[PDB]
Amino acid sequence: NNLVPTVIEFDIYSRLLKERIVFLNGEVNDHSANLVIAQLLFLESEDPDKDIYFYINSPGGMVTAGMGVYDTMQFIKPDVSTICIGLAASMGSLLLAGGAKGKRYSLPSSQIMIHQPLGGFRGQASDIEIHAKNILRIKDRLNKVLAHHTGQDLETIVKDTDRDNFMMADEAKAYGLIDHVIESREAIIK
Amino acid sequence: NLVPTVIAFDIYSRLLKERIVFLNGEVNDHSANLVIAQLLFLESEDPDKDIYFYINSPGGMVTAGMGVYDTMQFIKPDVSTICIGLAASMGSLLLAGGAKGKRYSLPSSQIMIHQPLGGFRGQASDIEIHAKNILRIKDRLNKVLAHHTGQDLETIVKDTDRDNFMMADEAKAYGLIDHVIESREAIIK
Amino acid sequence: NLVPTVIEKTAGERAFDIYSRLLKERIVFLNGEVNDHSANLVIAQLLFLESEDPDKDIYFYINSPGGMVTAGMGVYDTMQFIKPDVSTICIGLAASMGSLLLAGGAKGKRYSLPSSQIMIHQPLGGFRGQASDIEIHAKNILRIKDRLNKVLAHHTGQDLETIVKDTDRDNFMMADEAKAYGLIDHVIESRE
Amino acid sequence: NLVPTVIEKTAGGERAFDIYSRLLKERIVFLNGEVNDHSANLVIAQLLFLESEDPDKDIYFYINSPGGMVTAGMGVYDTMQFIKPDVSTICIGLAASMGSLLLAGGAKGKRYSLPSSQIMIHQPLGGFRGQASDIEIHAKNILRIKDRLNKVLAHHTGQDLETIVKDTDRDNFMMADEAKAYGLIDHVIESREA
Amino acid sequence: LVPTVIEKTAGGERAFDIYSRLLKERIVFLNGEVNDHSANLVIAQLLFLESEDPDKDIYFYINSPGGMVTAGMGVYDTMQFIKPDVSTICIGLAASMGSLLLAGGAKGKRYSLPSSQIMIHQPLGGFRGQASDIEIHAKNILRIKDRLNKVLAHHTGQDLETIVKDTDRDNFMMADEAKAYGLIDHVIESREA
Amino acid sequence: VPTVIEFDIYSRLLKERIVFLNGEVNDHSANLVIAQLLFLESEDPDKDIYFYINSPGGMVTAGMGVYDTMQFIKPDVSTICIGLAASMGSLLLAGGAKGKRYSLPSSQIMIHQPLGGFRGQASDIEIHAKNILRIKDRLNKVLAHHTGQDLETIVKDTDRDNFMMADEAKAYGLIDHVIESREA
Amino acid sequence: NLVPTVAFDIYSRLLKERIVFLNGEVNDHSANLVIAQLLFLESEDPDKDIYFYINSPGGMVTAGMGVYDTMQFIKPDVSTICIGLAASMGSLLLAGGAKGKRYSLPSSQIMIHQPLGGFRGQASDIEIHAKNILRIKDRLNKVLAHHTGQDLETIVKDTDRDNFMMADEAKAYGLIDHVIESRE
Amino acid sequence: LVPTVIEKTAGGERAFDIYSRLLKERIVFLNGEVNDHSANLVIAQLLFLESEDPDKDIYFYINSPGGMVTAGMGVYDTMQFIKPDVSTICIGLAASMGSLLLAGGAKGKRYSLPSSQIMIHQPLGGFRGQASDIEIHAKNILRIKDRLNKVLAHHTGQDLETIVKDTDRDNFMMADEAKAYGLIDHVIESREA
Amino acid sequence: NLVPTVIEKTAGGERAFDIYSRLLKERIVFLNGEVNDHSANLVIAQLLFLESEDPDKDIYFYINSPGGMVTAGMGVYDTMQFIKPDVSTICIGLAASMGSLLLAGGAKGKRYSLPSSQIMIHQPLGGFRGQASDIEIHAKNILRIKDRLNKVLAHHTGQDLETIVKDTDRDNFMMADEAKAYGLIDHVIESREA
Amino acid sequence: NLVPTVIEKTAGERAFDIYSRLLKERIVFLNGEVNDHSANLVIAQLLFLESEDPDKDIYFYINSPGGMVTAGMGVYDTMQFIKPDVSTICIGLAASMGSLLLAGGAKGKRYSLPSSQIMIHQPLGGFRGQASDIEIHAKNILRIKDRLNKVLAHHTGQDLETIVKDTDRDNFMMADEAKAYGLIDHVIESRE
Repeated sequence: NNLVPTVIEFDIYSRLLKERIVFLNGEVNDHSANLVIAQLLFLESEDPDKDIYFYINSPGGMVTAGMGVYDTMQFIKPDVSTICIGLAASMGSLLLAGGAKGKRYSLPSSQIMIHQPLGGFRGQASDIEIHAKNILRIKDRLNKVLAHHTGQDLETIVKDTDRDNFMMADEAKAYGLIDHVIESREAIIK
Repeated sequence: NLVPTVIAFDIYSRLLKERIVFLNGEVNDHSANLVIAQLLFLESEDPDKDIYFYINSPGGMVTAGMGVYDTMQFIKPDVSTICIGLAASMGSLLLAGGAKGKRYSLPSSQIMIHQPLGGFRGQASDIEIHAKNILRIKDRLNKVLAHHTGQDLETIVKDTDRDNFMMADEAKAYGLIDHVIESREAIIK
Repeated sequence: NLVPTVIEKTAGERAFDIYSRLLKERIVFLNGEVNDHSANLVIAQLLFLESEDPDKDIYFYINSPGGMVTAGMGVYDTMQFIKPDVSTICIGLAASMGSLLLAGGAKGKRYSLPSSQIMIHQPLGGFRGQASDIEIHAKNILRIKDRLNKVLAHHTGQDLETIVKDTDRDNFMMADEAKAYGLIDHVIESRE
Repeated sequence: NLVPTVIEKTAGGERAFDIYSRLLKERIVFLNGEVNDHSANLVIAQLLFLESEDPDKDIYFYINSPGGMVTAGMGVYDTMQFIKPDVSTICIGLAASMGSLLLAGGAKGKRYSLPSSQIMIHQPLGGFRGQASDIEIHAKNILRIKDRLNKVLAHHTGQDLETIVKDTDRDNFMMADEAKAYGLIDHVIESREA
Repeated sequence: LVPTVIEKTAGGERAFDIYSRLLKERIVFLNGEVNDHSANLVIAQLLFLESEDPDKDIYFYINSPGGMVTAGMGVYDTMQFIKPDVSTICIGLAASMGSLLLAGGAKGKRYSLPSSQIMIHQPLGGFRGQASDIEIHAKNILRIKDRLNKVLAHHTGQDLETIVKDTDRDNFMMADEAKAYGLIDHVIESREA
Repeated sequence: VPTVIEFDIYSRLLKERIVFLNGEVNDHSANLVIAQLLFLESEDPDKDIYFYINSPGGMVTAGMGVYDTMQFIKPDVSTICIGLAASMGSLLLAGGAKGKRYSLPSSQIMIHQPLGGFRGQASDIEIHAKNILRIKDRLNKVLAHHTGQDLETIVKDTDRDNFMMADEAKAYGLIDHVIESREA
Repeated sequence: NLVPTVAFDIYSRLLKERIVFLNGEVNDHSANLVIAQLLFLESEDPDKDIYFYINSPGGMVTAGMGVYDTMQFIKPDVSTICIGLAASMGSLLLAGGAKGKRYSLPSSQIMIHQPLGGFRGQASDIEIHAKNILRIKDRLNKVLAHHTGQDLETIVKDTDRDNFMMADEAKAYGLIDHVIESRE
Repeated sequence: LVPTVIEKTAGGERAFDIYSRLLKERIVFLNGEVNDHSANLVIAQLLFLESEDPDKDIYFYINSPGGMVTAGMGVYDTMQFIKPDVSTICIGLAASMGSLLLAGGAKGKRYSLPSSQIMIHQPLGGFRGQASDIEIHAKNILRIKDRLNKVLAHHTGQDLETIVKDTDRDNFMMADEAKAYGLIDHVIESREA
Repeated sequence: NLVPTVIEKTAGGERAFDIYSRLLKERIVFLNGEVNDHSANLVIAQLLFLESEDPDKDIYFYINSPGGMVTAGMGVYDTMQFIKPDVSTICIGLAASMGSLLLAGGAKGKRYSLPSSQIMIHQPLGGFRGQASDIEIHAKNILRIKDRLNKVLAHHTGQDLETIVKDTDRDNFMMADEAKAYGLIDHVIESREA
Repeated sequence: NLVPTVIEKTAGERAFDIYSRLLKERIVFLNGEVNDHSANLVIAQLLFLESEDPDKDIYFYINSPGGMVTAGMGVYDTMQFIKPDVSTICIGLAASMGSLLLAGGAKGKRYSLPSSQIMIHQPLGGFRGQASDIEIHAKNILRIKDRLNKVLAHHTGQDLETIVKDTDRDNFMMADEAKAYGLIDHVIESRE
């Protein structure tokens, strides 16, 4: 049943954080993004050379909040290895893709989905225009980010994200969003 | 709630016999279409007599309203317009769009002009499509007001960037109307 | 209970509701809130009655708390524009735009029944947005405020400043007090 | 193409001749339910209509009302005093607050109640929220109204003012005989034949 | 939707709603709740019928759970006031004020169809506020209760004591029971009996 | 939740390598199971983990994360159904350690095809249909692998809701054993 | 997903290393909490820098100006770091950090605009409130000009409508002093 | 979530919420609306601090739009009652009852930071019921209005007449203006000035 | 593992020591806001607790309340009279209805108000809907309560009964000095030092 | 305001809320509505206090309008089942199931404070469905009605018929009246 259980001398998430495991789970918003960031900054101050394991199951959500996690992943000293444990959709896929070169995983049955930004505004034509312009920049920037981490040319990322584009894990490996798909801990690496 | 009855006509139908049509309240598909139909009827009854289109509207839907504007231009009759309260947004465009020399207001009317309002949510590609579209609509509304007012296009853009309220006398000075009328007996005309 | 009907025998039959029937006697009512619908329906009756007879008085019975200033000011202007004198008669309340309409009736022909309540006030408004737009709408309502005070000054004979002072807060008046102020001409208790 | 008869109009504009229209021919007018701007204005229109039809024939104003808006109701009271015809009032269920005012406002000696009616008098009710300045403005105003309505009831009942004040401080329910004794009505009536 | 019937007034021709057509035979319905709207409509019909002819019987068909006491007592008092005898007929339910109206019809002319439900009870009310005002309203509802019991006693022929006891809680009666009790005079099953 | 300060009841039972999925499968309930499994792994990578299930299913992606973690980690994850295992709940029960998929006698087990829903342009409708069909295919294939049954059988047998009692779920290969008492 | 322990909760641990977050809306609650933290850090050591991490779409001006003032009042330099969004009062607080110590991550969105407000009532009172918000609009513009080095008339022009800047644009404009891609 | 701070009571060790930690330095906050909950919490802190030491200054930080007059007047009266001087500091907004609280701090020890908004007004209220009861409540709010004006006059040094005029409608002041008016004694920008 | 200090507990069971807990050490108890079963029972528990800690030391019961449920509140009143310790009462904002009853219920000579407090007395409020029988039952009951609360206020204020009845018929607001003159409190107090 | 805490100094520190602290003095409260949650929590305290000491009295303070009869009757039975005497003390209201609980305290050890209100009544219920099921639930509540009347008869000493007559409608009693009826044993005003 549903609440965080506890351990001897800590909730479970606190116990796993001790092994440098961080979870993004569910929607990306100011609350969820800030918490991952507090956690990355904290692990970095505990040991700036040890790898961090960022486990992702998210449908995405707010771009400004998520791009904070993304930026923080790149900025801090440790490598941030990503692993998709369910869904990595939208901002969630971007964060997966954004993990350290060579160190992005997915479990076999996970789902990866990539798309263009959703937004929305209501008001004067002048302000609508302001807001549309801005979303078009962010669209370009996020495609540039995916082109960098994937290996794809920009125009390929653009065409492939015009609509929701869903991928299985192997397809996600093949496309460059992740590096390995892993199935058993004892198995050999690839 | 209750429209008075006269002779067997409802009061609006009886005034329609004197070629008077009202826009009252919001512009929407219902209220626009009722004006359009009355205008087509009045033309049908006599394509040469003037039609008197009394406006008291805060505006509303642009597509609905431009149908009325076009219908006023399309029909043979001259459509005199008369502000009896408020002519804002699509309201002021319809008022300004009446026949050369035959756009009136009563003294106490408020007239307000502005740029279009809109709203879209979805993908960035579609936001771009809708934004381009409302910008075209903004520019054309502006040209429509420059035409009827005799103001420069830059001047209209600038004076519609934010809500711009005018009293009757100011709306005349600006070219939105031709005359402020206080009394039926008094001149000119 | 809803408005009844009168049958008129013709050369068959004709039906009118009571208000339609009174309109034939040149009686027009404003009852309840002033909005686009109510104001416009008064305006139509007024234009109708002018068309039927440009020279005979109209009797415009008022029981209203006021409402929307632009709608009300159409009625006020229509009242001055048309040829007939519009005599005004307060039959319960005339507050806010209701008291402006009462006051704008024809000279000498502004009436209240004895127990009516008459109230005058400055306008009410509301806007939310950018400080730029707030300023625009604040300027506007202040210009409206001034115009309505000028209307009342004109019909009452009071100095504009007196109007300003006396409408700064709600100012309730009895009929005799409204007469003394110049908001109406006569308090009437009985038809003879 | 004669006008259809119905028991009751669904809408004000309906081109049909209803029971109320039928009885308005007999100079009968109803106030039924709450006094509000709608109900009060309908009474007024019908009273002015009846007066135009015949200024020297009685009008029968049948009242079943819990009261409501004092300004709306005082337009009815006023109109009843202003028109030439006598306005007889009859309570047929409830005459409370502005309802009882209207009933006691009838023509001298022509104020009636059916035997089982409830008549209640009281002081006015109001409500205001805002600044203290404005609260004082509204309180002063309701006090003048209270006093004016008390003077009206004193006038028509023959009670002196200080009795009306005392007896309206709280809701005061009266049976028909009591209302007659108090001077709110003139006659309690049980059948047409007596 | 209410059906229409067209009659040749000669004239030539007038439409009636089905209800106005039946009004021509001096039939009047109370159907549903007693409230200011329903009560007044009935009282208007009664006054109208009396103006049409003050001596002919009126047939007042009742199917009502009751409702407001002041509204319904207007109806009761108008029944007694007008010249015509008001026959009452229960055609489904006559409960609370409904049953008071049924029982107040003209002596010897109170009917029910055989399957109707007649129920009598004490009044319901309620009030909130100061203790002083609670008292005023309580005293008033006790006066109402007593007057209604006295009316039922008068029309049933029961003692006031018996009415009081039998109305303390909801008391449901079949038509034949109501007749025995004095709330109606006949149960009728068929027009030609 | 019964409560000593310095364990709750679940914490104590976690100390016996007992984990629960109780109620709907969603991002919250799936993730907490994943966290517990990974913790249990770090504490002893050979001792069995007892995964009690009582669930109508829920979000596929969340649950298929739990499925995958169950396969990935060292120790055997034994599954025990303790009331209901429907939809994603039966998938998780059927995914337990071979030889170690259990049910109490009275449980209900249900398998079906995936539910979803979508609103939008035809193009997007097509995209989403195309994807749920792949997911359908993939879950049938998982059921097929874990029960021994032919893909074909699974496809016919999950077309509409298929309810099984414990004995039927064993016979079908969604569980390995029905257990009634401790002493067996 | 709730706040992990490390005994502290993770924010409290970061507070001990002189790190403060404003995350989400500025209102009385969130602003006061920042004020309390700043006062506490100053008390602990009045000479050490404080690191104020911001991700906010702004909110209540008066609550926000309390934070601004406190940042200027206390002895420590308050370095500001935008870590997702800094809009309206957000950008004001970012821009109000210590000279030379205002940062953003590379992908942050920074947005400046005039104040939002509103009022309903008597004309006299609409006027009072309108004049009030015009003072607040002028004060904020003066504050932005002071910290950015722009002329007041430039600030006024550029905040008439929402003005979204990328982190490099924000730096050239003077709302921050550095964009930091990496180090610690 | 409220951050925690751990201090070595020696002891050995106790956790404080950030607010209880600042309470150790005799700092107390009113943040948001004045209501029974917020007022009472403040009054508890004040009484607590006075028990800890009756001579040391207390630092009462205010960021409030006001709210209930009875609740806030408890706070005011407790400020004046207790032995310690209650320094007041405006840290965003002090409106309505907020500004009364700010102005009632110890003489010479009322502060604002430079960007705060101080607003003074007359009381708000409302009531519905009988005319008699409307009168009672009106008289009572006029007494309240007068007493609050007299308090502001006392602490500002303004005439009662001036207070009355300047509170008739919302009156917004910048910090430096409030100081000039007598509602605070100093505007402070920096700790070391 | 010492107990954390907070300003205020988020929940009843929170293992933290708050400002109210701190002051309860000093024998201070608050009634803040509405009198209901929750708030009244908390006062009672704290009074019984304080009495168990020391039956011969004063308790300081600080009151800011608009009143509320009379039965809940009369349990507080009773408990205050039943326990051995003197219960001093202090008004710190509002003492209205059951709130003023509790304040005037304090120990002889130990009833206080801060200077700006509002004290209001009135008659009880109730409400019932149902059969006339049951309405009469509830009305009779509220009348007995009205009379009992009037006798309590007579006792503690020294006013005779007929004065309490007269002065509570409608809401009666009193400033602190007035409440002291009326005998609802003993002392108005402006600062600790006087 | 929420329940405060007491710190107990140990050999470090321990925290109790006030109710936990009073439970140590064998005081249990029923406050507000009787439902599954409230009744059960009383039952647990009662079983707890028996386990701590099977021989020392418990003090069960009652301020309740009643509520759910099945939940309440668990508390009543638990009261009789356990070894300790459960003394009952009415501290505001004891109505309906609240008055049953008060009345079921141990012989001689049923108390009210002087201003308490005690009310007794027949049960309330409600069902909608088929006439068959209506009948089943009507039979049931009548059997419940009878059982509760028998409980009150037993603890009061009144004849069952008197209980029946006196609960047919709500019957409000003052403390002295409740004592005279046998619903409690003593009205207490002061501890000595």
